[PDB]
Amino acid sequence: ARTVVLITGCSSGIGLHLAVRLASDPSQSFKVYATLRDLKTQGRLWEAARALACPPGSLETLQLDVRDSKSVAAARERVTEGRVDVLVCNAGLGLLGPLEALGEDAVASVLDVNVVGTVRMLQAFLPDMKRRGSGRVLVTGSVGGLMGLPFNDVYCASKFALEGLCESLAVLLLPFGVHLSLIECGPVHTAGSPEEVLDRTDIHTFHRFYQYLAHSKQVFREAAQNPEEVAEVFLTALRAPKPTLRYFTTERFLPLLRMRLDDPSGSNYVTAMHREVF
Amino acid sequence: ARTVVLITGCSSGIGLHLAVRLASDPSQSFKVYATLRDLKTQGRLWEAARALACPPGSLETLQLDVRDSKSVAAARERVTEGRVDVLVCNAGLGLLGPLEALGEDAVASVLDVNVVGTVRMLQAFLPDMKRRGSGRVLVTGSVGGLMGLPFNDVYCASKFALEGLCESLAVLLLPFGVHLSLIECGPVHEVLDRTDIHTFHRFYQYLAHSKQVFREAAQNPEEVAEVFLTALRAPKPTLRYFTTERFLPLLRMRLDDPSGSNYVTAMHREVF
Ligand SMILES: NC(=O)c1ccc[n+]([C@@H]2O[C@H](COP(=O)([O-])OP(=O)(O)OC[C@H]3O[C@@H](n4cnc5c(N)ncnc54)[C@H](OP(=O)(O)O)[C@@H]3O)[C@@H](O)[C@H]2O)c1
Ligand SMILES: NC(=O)c1ccc[n+]([C@@H]2O[C@H](COP(=O)([O-])OP(=O)(O)OC[C@H]3O[C@@H](n4cnc5c(N)ncnc54)[C@H](OP(=O)(O)O)[C@@H]3O)[C@@H](O)[C@H]2O)c1
Ligand SMILES: C[C@]12CC[C@H](O)C[C@@H]1CC[C@@H]1[C@@H]2CC[C@]2(C)[C@@H](O)CC[C@@H]12
Ligand SMILES: C[C@]12CC[C@H](O)C[C@@H]1CC[C@@H]1[C@@H]2CC[C@]2(C)[C@@H](O)CC[C@@H]12
Repeated sequence: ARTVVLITGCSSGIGLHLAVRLASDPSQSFKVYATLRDLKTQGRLWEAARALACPPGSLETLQLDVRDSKSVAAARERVTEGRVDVLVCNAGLGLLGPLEALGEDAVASVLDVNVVGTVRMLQAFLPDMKRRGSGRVLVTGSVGGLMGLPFNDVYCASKFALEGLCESLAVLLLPFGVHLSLIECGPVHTAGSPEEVLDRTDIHTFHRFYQYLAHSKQVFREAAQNPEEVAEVFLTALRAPKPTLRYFTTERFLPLLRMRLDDPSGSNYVTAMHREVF
Repeated sequence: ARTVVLITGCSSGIGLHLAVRLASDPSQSFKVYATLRDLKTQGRLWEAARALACPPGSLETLQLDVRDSKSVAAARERVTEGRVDVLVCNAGLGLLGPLEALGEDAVASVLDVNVVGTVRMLQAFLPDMKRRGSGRVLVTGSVGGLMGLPFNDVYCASKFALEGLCESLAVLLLPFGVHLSLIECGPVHEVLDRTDIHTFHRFYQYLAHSKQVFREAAQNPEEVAEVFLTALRAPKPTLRYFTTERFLPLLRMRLDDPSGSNYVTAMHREVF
């Protein structure tokens, strides 16, 4: 008799603020299963939720580790109500560095948590939404999944890959009744070391990582959003009668980006994004 | 003297054909190390390079598992000249089916061959190119890395993944004189027991659509190779080459709607 929601990576940041945002809706429509890597880290979730007056039964925490099929099947099992209406695939990592200085196991993890991670869930959860003929899936995007970023090559790869996977299903889902959707965030707040690092790369590349580092601090300062501003927008896409494939949490990158799309050779983008950075 | 090319997945298709367009151009300027997962698979390379009067030492073969970096290191040790000039990352895999029908070692395996493999090669060969301040890297792309495709959810995942990997590198290398490019190709010439029955229906509906698509639009590897050569003789190269014009209306449409839902509505009808 409620909207049943299930969110990955709810110990901090966007998962968190979406979990509490939704459990405390004054509609009291949402039954929210907030899942977490490691439940030992569930304190902040529940300090926030208490704080927010979430009526009880309105929020539950479950364990779930995206790297693991079992955990995913095991949280599936603990849904009580027997259905999901919203499923939000939110857990994710970054990776930052000169490609060359990047460890092949860090590259593996980023890929598992961010792409394959989102595969397992949709594997475990889409069947039944397809069956019912109902469901909204909401998918934490990144401006890094819309245009390439120097020193985030592997991170960008995992972002573009989910835009990839999601667009592909959204094509297919459209007459099933399932409505998959990407929420696209620039920097959000409540956000290795150089020793090692000159060692694994050349001095011009190292100099430019520094420029890179200095310019993305300025961008954080200027342009990071509260997680609350951001979870507001996941609400909207789930309120929507006809959901679109993408929501933007901001228009700020909306020009460096039409620049990408007004030129498919990509030479305008690569000049413009390089000036803007370096 | 000669431009040293090193090609991945030379046992057939694109790689095979480019290896032998290069070793055998009337210029005589290319020297081509054509790498293959295993050599047991080479007779056709060699037959094809024989079909073509490739001069000796215009073409050595190597083995290169792109999933294994030691073998990336092994094939690197074997450029005699001590420099690669052109690098082609071509070795690729498909994976078609209903997303839930998919094996976890297959998903993993498509991403480790297509994305991680390409990463291991750039990590092995771009250092030396940056230090010199020159080099071309050409990456074989797809139109499935440009837009999303029913029942190739996971395959487009890894092609989109090399787009953003190669775009990010592109921004860094601009001022090194090191030039990376993507040749975006359209087509080039159990299940039930995993998946429901209206999914399993229209994964026919979908294959009927590609069949008549390949037939109106397929391109041979010799036509593709010519984009590869067009891109590597360019003075001032772009990040993307399009082996064809068929798909750029769907793509301007995908572009013209950031929002996403036109493209999805175009593409759904198109195929269903
Ligand atoms: N932070 C920003 O500046 C920003 C900007 C744009 C977009 N975003 C996007 O939002 C998402 C999350 O970023 P956020 O920090 O704002 O929120 P978030 O909810 O904290 O998401 C990151 C989360 O991933 C989870 N996670 C890590 N490994 C996991 C695993 N193996 N299995 C399951 N979950 C795992 C972590 O907590 P658990 O213990 O819960 O699992 C963590 O909460 C990403 O997909 C990202 O694209 C963030
Ligand atoms: N076929 C089409 O219709 C088409 C259309 C558009 C774009 N393309 C693109 O072109 C590329 C190749 O397709 P193709 O069949 O036309 O040419 P291709 O040169 O045959 O590339 C596929 C190759 O990948 C190699 N490979 C597989 N696993 C590998 C591994 N572990 N390590 C190294 N290499 C491995 C295979 O031979 P090895 O033994 O040599 O390694 C095989 O030759 C892809 O990246 C794809 O996007 C093809
Ligand atoms: C990487 C960040 C932050 C984390 C979030 O995942 C994505 C955004 C994308 C926009 C980035 C910003 C960092 C700095 C960049 C590169 C600016 O120079 C222009 C675009 C900015
Ligand atoms: C997967 C393929 C083939 C291998 C090549 O490397 C990439 C292309 C992309 C174009 C595909 C084609 C298969 C059929 C598709 C999916 C049709 O639905 C419309 C466009 C076609």
